[PDB]
Amino acid sequence: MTEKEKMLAEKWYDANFDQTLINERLRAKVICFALNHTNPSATLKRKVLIDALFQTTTDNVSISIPFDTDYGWNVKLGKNVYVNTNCYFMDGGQITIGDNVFIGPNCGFYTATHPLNFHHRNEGFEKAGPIHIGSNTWFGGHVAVLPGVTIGEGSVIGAGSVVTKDIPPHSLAVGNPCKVVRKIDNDL
Amino acid sequence: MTEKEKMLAEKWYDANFDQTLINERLRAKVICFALNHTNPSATLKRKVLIDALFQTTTDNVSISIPFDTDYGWNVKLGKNVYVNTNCYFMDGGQITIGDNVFIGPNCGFYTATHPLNFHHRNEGFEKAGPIHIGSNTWFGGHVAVLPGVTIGEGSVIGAGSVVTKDIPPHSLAVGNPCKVVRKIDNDL
Amino acid sequence: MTEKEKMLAEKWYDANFDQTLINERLRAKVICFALNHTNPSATLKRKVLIDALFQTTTDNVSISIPFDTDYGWNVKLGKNVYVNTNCYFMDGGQITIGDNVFIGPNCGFYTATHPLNFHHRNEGFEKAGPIHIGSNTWFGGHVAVLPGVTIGEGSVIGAGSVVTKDIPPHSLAVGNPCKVVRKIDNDL
Amino acid sequence: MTEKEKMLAEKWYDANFDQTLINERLRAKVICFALNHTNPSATLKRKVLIDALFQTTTDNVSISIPFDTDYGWNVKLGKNVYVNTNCYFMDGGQITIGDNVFIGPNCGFYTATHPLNFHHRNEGFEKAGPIHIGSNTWFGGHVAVLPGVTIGEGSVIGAGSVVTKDIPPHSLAVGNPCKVVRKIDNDL
Amino acid sequence: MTEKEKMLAEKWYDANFDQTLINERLRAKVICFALNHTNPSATLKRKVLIDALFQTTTDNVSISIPFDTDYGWNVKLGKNVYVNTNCYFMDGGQITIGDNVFIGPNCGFYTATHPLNFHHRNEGFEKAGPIHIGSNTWFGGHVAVLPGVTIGEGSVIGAGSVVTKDIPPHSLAVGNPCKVVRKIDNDL
Amino acid sequence: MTEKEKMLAEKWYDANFDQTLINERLRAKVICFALNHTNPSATLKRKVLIDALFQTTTDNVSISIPFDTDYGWNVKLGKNVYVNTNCYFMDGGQITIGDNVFIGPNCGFYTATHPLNFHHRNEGFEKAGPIHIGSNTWFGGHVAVLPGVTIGEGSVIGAGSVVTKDIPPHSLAVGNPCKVVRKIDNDL
Amino acid sequence: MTEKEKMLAEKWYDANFDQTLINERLRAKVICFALNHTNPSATLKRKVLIDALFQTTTDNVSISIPFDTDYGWNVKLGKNVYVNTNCYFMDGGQITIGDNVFIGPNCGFYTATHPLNFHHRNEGFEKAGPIHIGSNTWFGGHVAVLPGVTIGEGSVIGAGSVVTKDIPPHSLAVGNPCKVVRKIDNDL
Amino acid sequence: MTEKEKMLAEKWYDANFDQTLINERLRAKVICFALNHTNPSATLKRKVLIDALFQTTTDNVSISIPFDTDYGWNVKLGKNVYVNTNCYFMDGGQITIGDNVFIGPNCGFYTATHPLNFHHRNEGFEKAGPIHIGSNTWFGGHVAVLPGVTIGEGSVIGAGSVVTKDIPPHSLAVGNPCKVVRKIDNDL
Amino acid sequence: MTEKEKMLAEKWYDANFDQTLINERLRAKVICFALNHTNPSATLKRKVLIDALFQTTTDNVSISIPFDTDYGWNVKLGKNVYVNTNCYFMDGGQITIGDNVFIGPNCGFYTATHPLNFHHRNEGFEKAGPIHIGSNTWFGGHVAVLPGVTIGEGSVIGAGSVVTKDIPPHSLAVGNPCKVVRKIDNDL
Amino acid sequence: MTEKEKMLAEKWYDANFDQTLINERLRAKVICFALNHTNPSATLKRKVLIDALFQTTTDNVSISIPFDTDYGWNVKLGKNVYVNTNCYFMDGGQITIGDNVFIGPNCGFYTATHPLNFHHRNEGFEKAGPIHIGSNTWFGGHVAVLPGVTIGEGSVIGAGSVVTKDIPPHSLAVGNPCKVVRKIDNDL
Repeated sequence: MTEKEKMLAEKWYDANFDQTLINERLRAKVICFALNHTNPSATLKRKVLIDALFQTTTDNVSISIPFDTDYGWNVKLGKNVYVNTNCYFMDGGQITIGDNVFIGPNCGFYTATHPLNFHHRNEGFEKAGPIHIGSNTWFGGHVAVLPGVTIGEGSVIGAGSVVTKDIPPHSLAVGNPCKVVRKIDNDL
Repeated sequence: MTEKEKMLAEKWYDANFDQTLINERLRAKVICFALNHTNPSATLKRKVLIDALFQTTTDNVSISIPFDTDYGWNVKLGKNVYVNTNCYFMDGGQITIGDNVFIGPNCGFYTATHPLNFHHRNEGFEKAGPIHIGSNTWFGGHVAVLPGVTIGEGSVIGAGSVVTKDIPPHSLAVGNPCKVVRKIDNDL
Repeated sequence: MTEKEKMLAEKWYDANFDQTLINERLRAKVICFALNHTNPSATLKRKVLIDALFQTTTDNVSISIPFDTDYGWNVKLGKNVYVNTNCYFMDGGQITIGDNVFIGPNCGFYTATHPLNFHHRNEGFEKAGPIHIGSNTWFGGHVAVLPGVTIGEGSVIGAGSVVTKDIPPHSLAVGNPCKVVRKIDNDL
Repeated sequence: MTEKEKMLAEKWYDANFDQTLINERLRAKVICFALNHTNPSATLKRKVLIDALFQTTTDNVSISIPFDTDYGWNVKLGKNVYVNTNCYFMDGGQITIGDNVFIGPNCGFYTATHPLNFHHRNEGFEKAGPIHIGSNTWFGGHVAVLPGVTIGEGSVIGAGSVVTKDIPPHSLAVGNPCKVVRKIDNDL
Repeated sequence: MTEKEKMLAEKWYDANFDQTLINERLRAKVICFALNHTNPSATLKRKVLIDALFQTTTDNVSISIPFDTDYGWNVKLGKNVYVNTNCYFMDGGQITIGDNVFIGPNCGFYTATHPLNFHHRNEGFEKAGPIHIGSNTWFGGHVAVLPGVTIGEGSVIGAGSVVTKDIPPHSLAVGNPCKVVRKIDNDL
Repeated sequence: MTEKEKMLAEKWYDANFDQTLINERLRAKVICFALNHTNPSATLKRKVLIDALFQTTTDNVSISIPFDTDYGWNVKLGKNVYVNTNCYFMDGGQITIGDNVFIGPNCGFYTATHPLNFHHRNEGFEKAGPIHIGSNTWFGGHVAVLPGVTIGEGSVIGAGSVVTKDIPPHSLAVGNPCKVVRKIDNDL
Repeated sequence: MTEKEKMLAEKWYDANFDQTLINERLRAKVICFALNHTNPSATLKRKVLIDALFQTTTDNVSISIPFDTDYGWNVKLGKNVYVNTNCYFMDGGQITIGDNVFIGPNCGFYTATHPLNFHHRNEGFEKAGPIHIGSNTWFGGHVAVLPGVTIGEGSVIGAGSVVTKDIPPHSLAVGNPCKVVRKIDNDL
Repeated sequence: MTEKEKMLAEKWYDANFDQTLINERLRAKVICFALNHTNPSATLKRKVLIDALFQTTTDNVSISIPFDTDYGWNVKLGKNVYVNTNCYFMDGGQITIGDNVFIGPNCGFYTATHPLNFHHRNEGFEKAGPIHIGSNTWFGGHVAVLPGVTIGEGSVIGAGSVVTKDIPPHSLAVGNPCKVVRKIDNDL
Repeated sequence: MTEKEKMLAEKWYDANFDQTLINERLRAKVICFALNHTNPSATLKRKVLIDALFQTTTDNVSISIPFDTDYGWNVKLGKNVYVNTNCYFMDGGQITIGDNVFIGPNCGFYTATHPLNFHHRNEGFEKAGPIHIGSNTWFGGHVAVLPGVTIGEGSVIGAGSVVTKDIPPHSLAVGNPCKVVRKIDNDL
Repeated sequence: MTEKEKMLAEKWYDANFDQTLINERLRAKVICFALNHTNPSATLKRKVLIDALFQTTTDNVSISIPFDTDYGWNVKLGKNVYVNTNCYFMDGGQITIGDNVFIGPNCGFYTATHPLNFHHRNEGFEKAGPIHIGSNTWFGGHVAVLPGVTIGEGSVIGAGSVVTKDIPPHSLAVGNPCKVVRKIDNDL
């Protein structure tokens, strides 16, 4: 297996020293750099860059600059996704985002796990844990989501939350560590 | 009422789809973009841009780049306001800042409330809750202040705090959620 | 004593109004600005800028843009130091980082203490508390480290932690405030 | 009193050598320079610059480049003010312009008086005489308005006029020196 | 009729709010802007721009920058037309210029008439009065020519003149208002 | 004699078609163009350009952009000469300016005479008439000075004046044509 | 149905006046423009642009500039596709290209059919006929392929051919109109 | 006669060495160069350039870049003329194009005839043969039209055709050499 | 033998994967790119680039942009060679061009032969067949010349020709495939 | 004979006023200027420029910027020629350099002789004396080589030498004037 294949299979992979992965990360860094230095009124250029980054034709995916991602193509997006300033989608592990998702400023979605043992970590090994973001969700600013976490559809994450564990659908959750407060009635 | 009028009246308003508001947000994004890409040694240009952003003649308002705001004109500033790197003044709801205020890096002042119900939220409705920052205050880095919050004059907010409720004057407060530790003696 | 000398001696110093310090901070801001606006594929230019910022010849110190520091020369680095996006090394107080250190995105290492009393603080006085980062350490994203803090070699700091007190070697620690969870076995 | 204060009080002030005034004039010159070198199709940038120059949020204030002003913030504007090419608002003395005002090309509104005695003039002293421009007015091209002059609402100033004395409302006036020709019936 | 058609027919037209006219004025402003920011030694580029502005292949039409016109295509030029610095051909009403014409600096040829009644004027109505400039003419600097004026072939207009009425051929005329002084003998 | 020699001798010369003169006019146009497109805060560059234009080391000659001159080297300047926006020193005929001279905006100093007879004028002949500006003088805006005119030391010229004839020293003069009003007492 | 849907269904569609299609064509024109003005040694940037144009992650798709396409996303590419200078993939109708395909310079793949009747054509209607290019094919320079044409795998098209009808697999074909010459033995 | 006059009279002319013609060709090359290097989304600039090239105010003349012409002013265009990529209008001999004309990519309209005898050809002589393109016509890609050719109104020219002889109205014609296939019924 | 040596010896060579050849092709692509993006009025720069491309000091070799070649140094040119727009000299096999040669627009001179068998072709093998162009020749636009072809001195190739076989001297030849029509009398 | 021919024949030639020579010197100055202002890490561009300057395909000719030459094409180079900073090859007279030659910084190779008599020299006459540099040579910094000088293969020239006379092979030579010290044994 290639290191990319191990990454996409939730296996330990040489994230730091594999050349194809370094190249793919460089591609995404370059696109982000371009995007982050494109005047917000250059609507067309921004759209092009976003589409190039995610390698898809986006439908109302609004990215407020700056933005960062590791691969870009490993971020699966729905329609009507609003990303506020300075978010980071660390997508070694696939980041799946549904439709109608509001992401606050300074949010970080982290899929990388390093070994706790420094000997293994120093060799550059990582293990990617996918993040699933349900449709119809809202994240306050300053939220961090850890590897392997699922946030259920219709849920609300309060500002400053550190989401270490799965959040059920239609739930209001806040804190460090993030804990469910109550359920939300999502009906007329 | 226009959507701007509803915003400034603490009423639900169509933040996402109203054209005048979109235009005003674009104006501020452009100014921020210019400022954020102006060499720190270009003192004059920076001063001009800051003044243009806040639509006022500032008196020792130091902004360490990058900086973000939604409207700019809805940030009311005193003299001697020191803003460290990567702050965001989300000012749908007026953000009032007193004199002699120290704002640490990565601070977010959020005035936007979204509906909890995804149906209403998906339509783009928001409600703005003003933030009042007293004079003679100090915020550590990584602080988030939520909508409608008042931080009393002479108070100190510890790094990483998530300010969900009002903080009385001359108080030291820290945590997520931010809680008063003790009162400060602000005398010679 | 000059204000620089007082700063480097853990004494109260006029951080805000001393001209040499203002000049040194401006030097570092300019270098950061250059670096932050250098295309990630311009490997050589980036290396040059990093070396200029830290006033040393770095050995595998990887800085993911953007980056900020106050002085740069007061950041002492080991080899194999990986700094992810949007970190800030507020280095009035020396920041010492060992070898083989992984720093997550949105981390802030803050060495500045301001007086609690607004009268003294408003005059611009600060006191610098050095930060010591042991070799073989890993910081998750969104971590804030406060002045005077030591993080022991071989330790792991969880995402979102606010490190207010010293962390012993070979320890896993998380939270706001950051507390030791368990010890790590760092052996084959 | 500062020299700015003397200027704004219709007193003799050191216009030429006072540093704050020199700085404020430089600010305005820089903004004008930017504006004058902004492509007319860059609608947004132009709007921003105009607003920055006058330190207000303009409402249909159209400025045909080039434009000049001394301070900018001392020009008080109504809505629907149309300024044709190469006008100069010399605003040491406040220039107040009403709503629905048409200003022809090559117009100069001069508020500065110098001493007649060269000894006093050579020292740089000036005295500012405000200009009041009523709403619903029209100026032909090549008009000069002298310090302290009031032009009444609903009035028309013919091309080439040199307005040395006050013009009553609803008047047609022309010449060097500018003299009333007749009254205008401003009714349906 | 379109507003352009009314303009070209000497009828009242909505000069200020008609989109085609706004677009044509913008076209000309852009060309002027380009021309005005083209180095005088870039002979070829200047020639191209002038030709584009007037929508004709000029024959020794020398334009000393800066220059302004409203439409450009409504300026009909002969050969050997020398235009000195900062002239404005306000050409809503056709401006016809003969061969061998010397135009001094700061000259304005104004074809726009506004209503005297502010109610009508505020709606943006104008009426265009063509200007006819005979061949073999010379204008001193600072001359303003009003709407509908004809200046006869072989005539000389003194600096500072305000030409309110028709000037017969082979005449020397000066003043505000411009009056014939004497006839010129234009023979060997 | 060369055409330059005839120009400097008050003789008829081929101003329009002589190559050396065309080249010298082009040199000055280029310098003016550079100056006019130099940011006002670029103090050093501006000083250099002004000095290059006038081919002298100026002493407090302040030029407010834009500025124009035909040759530049034929403008003889004293110290402390303040030139406001959009002036033109048409210097075929030497323009001599004393010390402590205030020149208002939109002033034109014209030394060129053309033949009245179009046959001679069309051939490009001109005759240069020097302008002498005494020390300790003040010109309002919109002033035109004609060829061969002398304005006496200590004199004041009102805005909009068209100076066709010599003005004695210590005189206040205004109008079109410019006429002496009274004498000025220039004593303590 | 939208006009895009009609296009992709081989139905008559308003190619010329539909806004979404105009926008998609503009997107592709912009990307091509960028690519065509990117230095050939900027390997990374070129790769990014190509991928953005075709909305896929290409595998050894080499594009020799200049290049043109109408939509880009309607070009389906295999691996190892070599496109020489100045090709045009007019892709209203899907253009499917296999693996190991050599495309000579100045080739045009045209999928658009216009009505023969000028009345219908003038309204902007078109009908898209897909082009299928088999794997292991080679096109000489100056080849035009018409709408709806299939070129079989392993086939060779001679320079200058005008391919009006389907070409069977493993065939050598040349001419205007393109006709099969012989079959190719594609074995060791 | 000038060489331009001989060109426009269908006479042999010194196309290669005449300076006025070289200059006119250079003018057009420069405009084409500008146009060809203008971003397709710069609608206004493109319109300006096209109009400058053809020395007319175009009505829905769409030029897909790149484009080339020899003189530009010798291309007479109707309204609604659609020119696809990389066309060349070699217009020594007038090229007249009607209304509602569709021109495919890579088309060349050649009006230049060279002498067959190399001695005469080497001297640079050419003879221009006008091309007439009827209204309501459609050209496929890769078409070449030779000097003196007339293509009748309502006709369709197949891709790759080499039009050596006149094509009657309402005709479908294809081939090298281009021959009529059938007549087109251009009725409802 | 190196792959370059095999290429220059008419042997099968690894055109696609040999690094020296890839580098030489990249050199030429870069020069072409520079040339193709050099303003036609930059005579000197163009001359320099052409000379650099062909690695010779050209004598009246006029290249109308754009232009392409594979190596450049393998194009041997005589004096007075006129190359119109968008030509491609695919020079793996030497392209020898005599004196006084007129090359029309969109001409392609192709020296590369690929294997017919896809297995061999897919490996990147090619065989170069030199093209010889006699002196005193003229090519119409849209001509393609195939590998190994010789076109005799004094010959004329009609527009759209596909030259598959050798053309004798002093011949008029046209068509696809190109066939001799008649001989030319090249005498006075 | 042309002046170039006289130059290349060791005859007196009008170096200063001959137009072809002035043009050739300008070509080389332009290339040097480009090279001298090309970033040293732009390996490809530098190689291209060097090759263009010397009009040859160099083999390991390393030029450390800045560099100067008069013609460039009159410098004949071997392989492995290392030129350190700020050298000048004044090549009116051919400069022949062998293989494996080390040239120190600030070296000047001067082939121009001027007449001693100022009358002849002032007319611009020069006589070119070729310089021959043997293979396997080494020049220290600050060396000047005079016209007509031959430096034998295997020789070493000490820093600061002024080489007025021929140096035999395998010799160590130093001084002003340069004199042989000893012979070098160039064997294993």
